Amino acid sequence: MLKQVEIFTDGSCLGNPGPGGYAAILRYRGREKTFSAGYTRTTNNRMELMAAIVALEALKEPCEVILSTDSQYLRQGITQWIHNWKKRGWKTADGKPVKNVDLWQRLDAALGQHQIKWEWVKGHAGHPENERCHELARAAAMNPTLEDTGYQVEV
Repeated sequence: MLKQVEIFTDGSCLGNPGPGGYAAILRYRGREKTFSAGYTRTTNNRMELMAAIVALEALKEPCEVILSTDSQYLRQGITQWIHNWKKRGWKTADGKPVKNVDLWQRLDAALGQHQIKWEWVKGHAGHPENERCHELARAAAMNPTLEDTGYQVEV
């Protein structure tokens, strides 16, 4: 087996908000798990978070992970914001809860155990697994079955 855990993720959503979906591929314990699900009313940004959350939550002990995705919102948060958000108690500078706090906190909890190497691939230069996630997420968006309970509307 692979000696690092590999995760690939994608989120898709045409509307803002609209029907959306996520997909993730996880190589863990010598197996390849694939997760995908669609939501009636959500955003692309929230689907990018969900995909990473669901894959990372499947890990049951601390792991060494390489997570690969073209997800720009996820990338922006991890590389530019999450440190500062935690410092500020998950508030904006104007004292309100940060946008998508529900999912950022859930993701933060899911990342806590793991040593993650992030691979920020470009949308047109993904690996086959990135392409597969994208196709899965788009199909999930076209067939939504779940409610994005935590979505709220400002923009």
